[PDB]
This record gives sequence, structure tokens and C-alpha cells, in this order.
Amino acid sequence: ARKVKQYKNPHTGEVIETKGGNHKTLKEWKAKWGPEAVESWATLLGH
Repeated sequence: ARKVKQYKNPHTGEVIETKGGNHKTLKEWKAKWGPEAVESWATLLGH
């Protein structure tokens, strides 16, 4: 429950981290490259 997901965007070089809440930069990436692709960019910081 509620572990951090790191994400990276190859189109811009950016990296971000969130617990899964309303994080505008992630929402924009899900809207602009597809949520399934962006969740494939995700990495759980607890493995």
C-alpha cells in the first residue's frame, strides 16, 4: 500500500516521484503519451 512510484519521460529527459495522488506533471504525461505507456515508465521504490 502507498509506496512511491518513480516515473521518467524519454521525450523530455524528466524524472518525477509520487505515492499515486493528483500530481499534475504525471497527469499531463498520461494525457499526452497514454496512461498505459506512462505506467510502463513507472518504478516502485520498494522492491
